[PDB]
Amino acid sequence: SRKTYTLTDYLKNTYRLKLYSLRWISDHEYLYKQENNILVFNAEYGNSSVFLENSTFDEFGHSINDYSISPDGQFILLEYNYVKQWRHSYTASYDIYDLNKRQLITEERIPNNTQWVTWSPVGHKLAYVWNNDIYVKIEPNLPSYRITWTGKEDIIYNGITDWVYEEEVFSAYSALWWSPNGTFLAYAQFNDTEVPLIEYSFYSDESLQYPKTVRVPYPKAGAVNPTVKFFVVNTDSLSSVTNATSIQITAPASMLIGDHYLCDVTWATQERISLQWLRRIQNYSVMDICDYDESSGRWNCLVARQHIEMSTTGWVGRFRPSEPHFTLDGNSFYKIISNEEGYRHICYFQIDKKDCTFITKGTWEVIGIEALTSDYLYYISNEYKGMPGGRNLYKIQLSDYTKVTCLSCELNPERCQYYSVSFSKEAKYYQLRCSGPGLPLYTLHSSVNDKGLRVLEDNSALDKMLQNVQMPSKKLDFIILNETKFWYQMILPPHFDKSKKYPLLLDVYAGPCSQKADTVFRLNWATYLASTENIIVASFDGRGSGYQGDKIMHAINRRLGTFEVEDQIEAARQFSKMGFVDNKRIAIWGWSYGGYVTSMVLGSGSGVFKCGIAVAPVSRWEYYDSVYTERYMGLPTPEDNLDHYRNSTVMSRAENFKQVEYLLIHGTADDNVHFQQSAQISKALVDVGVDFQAMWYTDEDHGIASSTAHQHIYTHMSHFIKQCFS
Amino acid sequence: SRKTYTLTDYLKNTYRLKLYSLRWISDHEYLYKQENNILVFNAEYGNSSVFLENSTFDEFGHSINDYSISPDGQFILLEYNYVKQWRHSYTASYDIYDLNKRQLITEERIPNNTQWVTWSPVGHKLAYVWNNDIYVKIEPNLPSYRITWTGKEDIIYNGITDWVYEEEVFSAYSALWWSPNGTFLAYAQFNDTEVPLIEYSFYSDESLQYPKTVRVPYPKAGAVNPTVKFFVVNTDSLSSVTNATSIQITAPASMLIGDHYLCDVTWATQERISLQWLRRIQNYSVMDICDYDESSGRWNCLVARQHIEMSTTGWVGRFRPSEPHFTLDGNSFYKIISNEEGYRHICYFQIDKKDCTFITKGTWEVIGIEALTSDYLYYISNEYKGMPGGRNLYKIQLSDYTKVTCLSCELNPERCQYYSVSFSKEAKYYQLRCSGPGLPLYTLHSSVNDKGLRVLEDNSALDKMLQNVQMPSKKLDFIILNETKFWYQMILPPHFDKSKKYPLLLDVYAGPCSQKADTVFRLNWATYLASTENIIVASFDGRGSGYQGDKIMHAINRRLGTFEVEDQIEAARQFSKMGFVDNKRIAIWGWSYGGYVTSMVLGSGSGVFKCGIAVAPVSRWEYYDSVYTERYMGLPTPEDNLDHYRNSTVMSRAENFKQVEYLLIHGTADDNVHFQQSAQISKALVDVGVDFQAMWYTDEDHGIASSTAHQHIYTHMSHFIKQCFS
Ligand SMILES: CS(=O)(=O)c1cccc(-c2cc(N3C[C@H](c4cc(F)c(F)cc4F)[C@@H](N)C3)ncn2)c1
Repeated sequence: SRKTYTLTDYLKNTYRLKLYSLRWISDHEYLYKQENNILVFNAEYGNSSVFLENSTFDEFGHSINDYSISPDGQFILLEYNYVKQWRHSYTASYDIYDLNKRQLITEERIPNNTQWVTWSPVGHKLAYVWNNDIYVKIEPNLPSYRITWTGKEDIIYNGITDWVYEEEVFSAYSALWWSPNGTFLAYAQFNDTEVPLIEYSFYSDESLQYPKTVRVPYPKAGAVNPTVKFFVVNTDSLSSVTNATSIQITAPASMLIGDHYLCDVTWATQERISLQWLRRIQNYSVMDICDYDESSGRWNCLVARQHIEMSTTGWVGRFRPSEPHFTLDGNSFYKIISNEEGYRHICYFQIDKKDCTFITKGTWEVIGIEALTSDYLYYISNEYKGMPGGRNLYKIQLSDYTKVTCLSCELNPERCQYYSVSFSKEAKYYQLRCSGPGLPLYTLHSSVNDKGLRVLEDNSALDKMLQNVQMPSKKLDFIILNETKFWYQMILPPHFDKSKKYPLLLDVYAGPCSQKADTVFRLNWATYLASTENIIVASFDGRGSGYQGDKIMHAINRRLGTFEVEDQIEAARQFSKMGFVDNKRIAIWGWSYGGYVTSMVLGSGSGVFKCGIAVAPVSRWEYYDSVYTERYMGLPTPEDNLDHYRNSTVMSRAENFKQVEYLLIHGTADDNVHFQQSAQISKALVDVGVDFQAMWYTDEDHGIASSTAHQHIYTHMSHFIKQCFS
Repeated sequence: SRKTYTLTDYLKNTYRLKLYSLRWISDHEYLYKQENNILVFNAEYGNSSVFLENSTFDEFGHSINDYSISPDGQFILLEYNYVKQWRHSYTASYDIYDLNKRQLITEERIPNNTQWVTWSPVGHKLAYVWNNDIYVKIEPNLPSYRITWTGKEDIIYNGITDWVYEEEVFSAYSALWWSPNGTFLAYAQFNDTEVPLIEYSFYSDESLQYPKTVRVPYPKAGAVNPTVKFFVVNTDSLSSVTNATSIQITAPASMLIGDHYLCDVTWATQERISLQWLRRIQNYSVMDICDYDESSGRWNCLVARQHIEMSTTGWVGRFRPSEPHFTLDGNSFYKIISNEEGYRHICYFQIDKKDCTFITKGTWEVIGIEALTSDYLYYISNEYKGMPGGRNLYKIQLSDYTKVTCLSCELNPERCQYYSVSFSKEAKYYQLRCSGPGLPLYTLHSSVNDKGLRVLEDNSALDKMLQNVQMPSKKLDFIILNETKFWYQMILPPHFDKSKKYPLLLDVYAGPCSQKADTVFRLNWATYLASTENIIVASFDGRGSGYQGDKIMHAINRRLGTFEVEDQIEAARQFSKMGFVDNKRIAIWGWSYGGYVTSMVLGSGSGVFKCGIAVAPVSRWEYYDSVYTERYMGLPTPEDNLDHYRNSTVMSRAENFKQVEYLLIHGTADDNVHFQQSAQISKALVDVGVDFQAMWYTDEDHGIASSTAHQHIYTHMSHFIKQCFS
């Protein structure tokens, strides 16, 4: 029969997945951008209109990579001159377009090299960060109001996060939060003054005669962390002659006693904001609820209104404490916390009451709270069919927790077992996004009766195309390690024959709270390996995995590099015993945390694996950042966990690599997992006389995602795997 | 028959070459160190005595890596705490041992971290450099005299060379020169104030949490060069309260007009010193002869006594203008210069006469002047048998240039065709060092009649050992490219059969004035490749090669990366046509300049080569240092030679690498050929979609010579070559 899914198909993206990215602008309408122009859709009937023609900016004179329409509908923020920084951060130039007078605003424009910009929640106010300082614009064409003056490159950050906060706690560059109606603008300030710098070379274009040395404040495990402060400013009480006044919100006392972090800020009402703080020993977190004092101007956070969230088995939250969802009056809220049984479920709080009431329970977990009406609470969980790798939308009646309704489970159980959702402003309508096991399916629904309004995108075009190619299949199942079940998935070659013995590749990540076994549909390298090369690509979620309760997730607490790598070995051991696996050809590969695990496995001396590839792996935890490492490892001091820090390195296992074929890959400009980590691995291997393969990627970071580097690394890795298996 | 010469033999040095390193202390005696103690030998009779027992320093409390006996015989300088810097530079601790009172001097000792130390030519005076300043010690136990105060790390160097002067012009760290009887101490001062810095990471031991950034003043092609000044101080006119007075010798005017270098300093007499200066455009050099003015204290360099040495076909000298050899009265001198025919021969000068008289001539070259008596001039050349890859000692009668006698040619023409020599103080005796084609042979001779006194070392032990192993053979011959003959050598596998077709590896260097085809005996990687793997390892000396006249050497003037790489291709092309070469398996490899050539060849699109290895290659000349690059390339400016600078890069040929298997290797701590050079090569290959192999060596420099890295790189390269050939 026809052709298979080739490497070129993957690298050249011959089989494209269609999406349906919409942006709700009201409770009844959403904007649906296209290649050319933006349309506005009526959710109820489905009729649309052109919001603005593609031609509108034919002669803008700049390539626009992104737009942003004020909640007003009145203005359009045009982003261009994009220059990526870290995972989320970047700088760009901005122009505002008046949709009213259809004129491009040319006076008092936003400066170039702006670090961040955001419209207020309602009007058309603007808040942006430039040169590490915050600026507010009440009107697009009016002069800016400077809010901060302490901004200082690599030292003081106002309104934006520093390297570690961007990557580890906020997953964003932005560090500013508008109040609901736009009156107040809250923000955090980070001080990196004494944070050590990581320095590495950047070669740039061939014409650069001397390499440049990049240096960024980066706190490695146990090093000096950046400090943080929080402020709130009334954007309605600013002159044009008076330097704005930011009111600081400090403490709590339980946090100030030592190193700590700001891990969450969520507005409750127009005059109430909630803040969550975490101790450097991410065992203990505290939430403060603060109110604006009218005839005083300051903010007060009544103790008694603060809630403590701690863990005795591990750290707090999956990656960081969950965000609260306040009721209309801000007098109560719902937030996901760990059960007394170790499972994450929704707990209901009264802002001034210590104990909360769990509204959901069971041996499954709530992934997230998606919407909250006065009537219901909508959330996504993996309860359905008891499979932790599945996701479905559910709604629970606030009047009776007994009444929970699954809104996605039965829509199409064969094709859809993994959903994400997007609600309109007042949750009157919602879009469901099915991403597997079948082809992605996007639909619209109305909340009143949960009626399906219509299909938005069903990827029928991709479907027709794929029936002419021998596609691999996916098996999602579990095995049983002493009492507990652990899930795994296998990308099976077309025409799988359980009678035959196939070579197997263990695709691994295995970081804390990770999940590599799910019902998501994917077209990746594994697809090619199975379809064209007839290689089985498996993934296993062992100890340390997430979404299955803390007994499993917290198993590797203070013990990274132990049970999670061991279970990976044990899984392969069980796979090679299912009958369709050639135990003479079992390989393993991983990126990031998976690179670390891959390396630890290859250096375990288990003998189970013939070869393996590690891409940008961590080699010893003292080299990785403080916020992430310490969360699971504690401090690298003899009084705390130094011994295990020293026992879990890859280099200490160098000798065992004599029994395997290892390929080490790393980008030279990796600001996240520093090239240093692989430099130390290679050195320990050389010092022990172990031969291996290596490949550096000049000027590529942790993603090694530039077009050319991407195709090149996957091509290099394909040759390596085939050589090992053929 | 028995075994072959294996990789392990090479890496573990199972077959050791014996040497006979002696150190003349007089015109009749020499010191011959041993593993344990130092002996003193009488050259005439051969009888010896113990100069000092090994036990002498049993409880010194430090490992002594080197000794240095004052020309006095009175003191012994003990060097320990050695810490290597660049190719020649390093720091160490020193202790002086009084051989008279057999006591270790403990007062006013030389400081630790001393950069350089040297005894005066006769007495026991000491001159050392510490913290970039010069210090003189008239007596080992007496306080030091500070000579300079401008010393400043990475900025001002007194008595020592900066990075580029150490590597490119003086081939030494030392930048100070004692006068004949020790009265005067001359020295150079280097200013790196505005020299750009090369910065790169050094990872150090696993325990280093943050990598360190190394920065060294390094002028890349066309950048700002360091400036130099010269001084002479009378070490007999120093108090202990008065700051010493250094008399500066400036100019010449023809040099001061622009950028220039100090390329040689040679004392003529007790009160006369010669200096050679070179313009940044190393086309023109000027020699100054300066005399000490008694009743004035300063030094005067009479114009009329200065000699200009320039070249119209290329640069001056092989690497730098040759050194002069003055007659007893310092009124005349002999120095090697290029012929009117382009061949380097000895020219005789009268210090105050413009034109010199050539005392030797012919289509061969004088390699170096080894000794000068009032009677004869001893020199080494490649005249014998007309083979430029051979070396022999000759003596020419100063009274009649017609009388030239070869002193080594016939000693043992079968085993010895490559000699080096070592004369006693007054050239009364000399040791000959035969290094090929047979096993190294060391002998002693007396100059009066050139009588052979006795054999010092004949490597008979190694000889007995090697007759039990299938050793490869070496073929030295030449081919003819349009009128001119170009030499090559081939390491042939044991039992070579011209009827069989062997795979061939082109071992290449090819830099300007290089020679890879000679009669030297070697036990290296090539030995293993031929003996055990039956691979022919050839080397070719094409355009640009040295020791054959300027028509050949200067052929690549201002044109690096052209004829020298082309001829390498042409050679392989002719080798694959000799009948015993499998043209389907021809590879090429090189280090340093040879890495550059290897890369240029592999990217030439010739198709002649299947695979190739480049170790620490230069990729584009603007990345290499000024002194070396500019000597052959001129300046990288549109007014000079920028176009060719841009036309001779490796990356510009990236596309052509699709036809070959390439292995790129480079040490991350390469202070000479910066990792940057390979980083840019890999990047251009990735951008073009070319797959290749790579290997970085963490913390290794240009030599990748640490024990573990050395074994590892040659092991990695052996696998690569075998895979390409098998
Ligand atoms: C006889 S002498 O007159 O004492 C005298 C003096 C002063 C220098 C010399 C000399 C210098 C030399 N080199 C080669 C070298 C080099 C070239 C490359 F292309 C590289 F990629 C890396 C390199 F290290 C460069 N760094 C200097 N090779 C031989 N002889 C010889």
